[PDB]
Amino acid sequence: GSSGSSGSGEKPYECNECGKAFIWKSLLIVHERTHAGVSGPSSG
Ligand SMILES: [Zn+2]
Repeated sequence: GSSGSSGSGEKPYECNECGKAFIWKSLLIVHERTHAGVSGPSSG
């Protein structure tokens, strides 16, 4: 059972890459980009 009862998600927009949230569309656009080869292979 998940007795959490918490977690935001009342935004009309929500990134698809990560799943972030933004009350405005633009905010989501200028964000989605962040998922464009911003960093290299930080694992292995
Ligand atoms: Zn994102």
